Amino acid sequence: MKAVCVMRGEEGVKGVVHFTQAGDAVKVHAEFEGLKPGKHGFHVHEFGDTTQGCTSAGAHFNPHGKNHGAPDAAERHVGDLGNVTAGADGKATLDLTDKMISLTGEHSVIGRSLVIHVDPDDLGLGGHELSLITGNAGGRVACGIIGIAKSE
Amino acid sequence: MKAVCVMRGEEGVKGVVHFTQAGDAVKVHAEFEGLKPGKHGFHVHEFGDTTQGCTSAGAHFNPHGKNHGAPDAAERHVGDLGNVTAGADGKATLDLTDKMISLTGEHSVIGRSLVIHVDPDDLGLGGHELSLITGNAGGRVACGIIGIAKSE
Ligand SMILES: [Cu+2]
Ligand SMILES: [Cu+2]
Ligand SMILES: [Zn+2]
Ligand SMILES: [Zn+2]
Ligand SMILES: [Zn+2]
Ligand SMILES: [Zn+2]
Ligand SMILES: [Zn+2]
Repeated sequence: MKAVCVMRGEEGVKGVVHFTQAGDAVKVHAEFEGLKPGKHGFHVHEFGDTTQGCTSAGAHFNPHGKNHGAPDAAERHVGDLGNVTAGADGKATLDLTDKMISLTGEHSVIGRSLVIHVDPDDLGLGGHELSLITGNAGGRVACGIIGIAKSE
Repeated sequence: MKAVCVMRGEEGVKGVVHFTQAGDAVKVHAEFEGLKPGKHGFHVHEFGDTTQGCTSAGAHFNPHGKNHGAPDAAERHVGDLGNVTAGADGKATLDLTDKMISLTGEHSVIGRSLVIHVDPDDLGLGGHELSLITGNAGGRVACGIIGIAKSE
């Protein structure tokens, strides 16, 4: 099973993100250009709604109502995929394996949204009231809808 | 259960389409501007892939291997939602109930694409080589990925 998400928002920011269901895990391959050098929070938000740009994407996909956290943490949202690190040339690549999200079933992220943020995801540890909620990653630089892709 | 699809394409063409499911019946509500007057084929295509504009949307969503038909025909693709009619000023509106598509299960259209065509869907009767495949509706004026929406 395969998924793709093309991400857009602020001028110059471009992102493509491939997903591949591999048994009980999903492999994620994401690339970006046009980012500010440094770390950017990267999440699956709940809605595939772009009627209000990235704003209508809602909050972090959290079907279990748990606290925000790191991809590798005990407590986290299904949609918590950490930070994307933008290099000096404003470009980033991120590969990961996540057994939280799915391309099928109740954890499916099909038809939901990917959002990349202005600031870093403090991963629930920032000591800010937003930390266990959004990771305090600030505003939404680009977002996109997760659509079914050709499962070759 | 709700779903939304923001459609976009050639200069000027805008479109928003809301889905609401109750039981086996999906209400499809569409508002378009910027179209050429007359009928435009209107289908759910298989992929929510926008890596190559609307081209990567693939062909019509057809999980049961049927020929193309009108929405109310004996035989049709799941994704066959017929024609949208654009007025003399380019505006169009559609409100149709369909019991083939779904926002869930094997017929789920979540994360697939909505496409609108430059020419009319001949409903599989136009007697042309592409009639029973695509309804001979020609190129693609606009599309969007169908995303999960606030169900309220
Ligand atoms: Cu986020
Ligand atoms: Cu079509
Ligand atoms: Zn790549
Ligand atoms: Zn979170
Ligand atoms: Zn669960
Ligand atoms: Zn068809
Ligand atoms: Zn069926």
